[PDB]
Amino acid sequence: HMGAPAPVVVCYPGGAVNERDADQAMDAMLRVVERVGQWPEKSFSSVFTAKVADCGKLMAEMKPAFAITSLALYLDMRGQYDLVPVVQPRIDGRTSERYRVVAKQGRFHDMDELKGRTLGGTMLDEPAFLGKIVFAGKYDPEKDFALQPSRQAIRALRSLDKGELDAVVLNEQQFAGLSAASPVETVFTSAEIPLMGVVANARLTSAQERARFAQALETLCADPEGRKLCDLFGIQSFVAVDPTVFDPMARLWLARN
Ligand SMILES: [Cl-]
Repeated sequence: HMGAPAPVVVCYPGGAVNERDADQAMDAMLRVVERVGQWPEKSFSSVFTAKVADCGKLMAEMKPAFAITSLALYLDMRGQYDLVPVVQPRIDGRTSERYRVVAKQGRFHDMDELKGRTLGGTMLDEPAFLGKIVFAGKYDPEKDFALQPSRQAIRALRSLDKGELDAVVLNEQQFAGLSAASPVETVFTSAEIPLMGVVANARLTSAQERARFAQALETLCADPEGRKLCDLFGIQSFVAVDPTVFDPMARLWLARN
């Protein structure tokens, strides 16, 4: 890098935070990581994309030591870039989340009854996570359902209310915001799915370098500036982890019908 900041690739799948404020927040996060980890300022810089399709190019080009990706991107790229976890976020005491399929009250009693019906949600653009992980490989979403992707869970839930959609797959945060019309009910709750945090290329980092970054993130949410960043994303803390935390997901990821 010859004195330039080292790149940290951030593949932001999307979320409650708009792209521009999420990108700014990554820069702010790195400034806190540097302070709490006692790096000189501008040791790192964020290379940000909200496009899943560009994540791979950014990884190959920037050759980053550290990155932030979705679980699906990690599982797909882990072998090529010898990726290992650095930290997971803890949210509401848990390092995992559950997805809920909701539908108008009384219409459907199980997912099998939604076969051939139309599904909405914000995580439908990349349906291998929906099929292999959320549904534990019991359904092939593109074959068994009509996936109507949405960019905002509000849009999907409006369509459900109208009757333009039969059910909506919701994250924890989206399921919490439901209250804020037609009666609805949860038709399906996923198993616990681990949360992604930061990862590292183990061919480009030492174990001790990963540990320093991890420890910095473990203390980030206590910092005056870091606290506001963890609030923005609803994060309780970050926790350092070994690779086995995602081994159960790797088993689901390999399964095919
Ligand atoms: Cl996920």
